[PDB]
Amino acid sequence: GMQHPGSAGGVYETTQHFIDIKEHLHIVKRDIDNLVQRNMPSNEKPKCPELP
Amino acid sequence: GMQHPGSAGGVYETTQHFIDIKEHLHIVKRDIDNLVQRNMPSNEKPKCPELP
Repeated sequence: GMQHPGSAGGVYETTQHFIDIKEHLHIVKRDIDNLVQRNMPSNEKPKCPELP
Repeated sequence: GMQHPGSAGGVYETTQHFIDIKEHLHIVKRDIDNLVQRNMPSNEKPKCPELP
């Protein structure tokens, strides 16, 4: 009964889901890093023009 | 063909895979915190220099 053929895939589909989530979390990680790098609080405080 | 299916290590595979998502999620979660704590309002204010 467990040896007869049937619908297959409960570990193989499972592992493919693990890779897809890891890829999606990597894309989210990269997009957060790009947004953070575009919001740099460097040593460039707002240069108000000096009065003549 | 039951006690020796050649897929016992899959039991060691999938659960390990779970930890991967957790780690990745944790990384992503940390990044989200590194965004959120950088977008929270603060008592520090962009004080423009006072006019003489």
